[PDB]
Amino acid sequence: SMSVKKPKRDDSKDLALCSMILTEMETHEDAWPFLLPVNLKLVPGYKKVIKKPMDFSTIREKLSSGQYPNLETFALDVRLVFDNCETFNEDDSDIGRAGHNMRKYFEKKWTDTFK
Repeated sequence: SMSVKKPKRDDSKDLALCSMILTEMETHEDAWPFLLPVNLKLVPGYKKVIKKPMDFSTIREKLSSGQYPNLETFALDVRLVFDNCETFNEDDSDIGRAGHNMRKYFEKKWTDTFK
């Protein structure tokens, strides 16, 4: 509350560390469904169904330009990429399985880097 604060967690390295995690997600062999925005002209249904599209290149541009106020807003966009994938793709599909694999990969890196 006013003039009453928990001890200051060092967040000075968060930008660099999120960039590194994102690099590792970008270079994973199963990243290919997630590297670029889904083409809304060529994928029937996507625009109407997926209210907030998100992809690794869009996260990279937001990160690089100071559009994430903190490390949690960054994690919410990464998780959005996978929630969107689950919304549109059957579990038993190459893209469906890619999504599950990448979310697992992300969550471990996230825990190991920050928890």
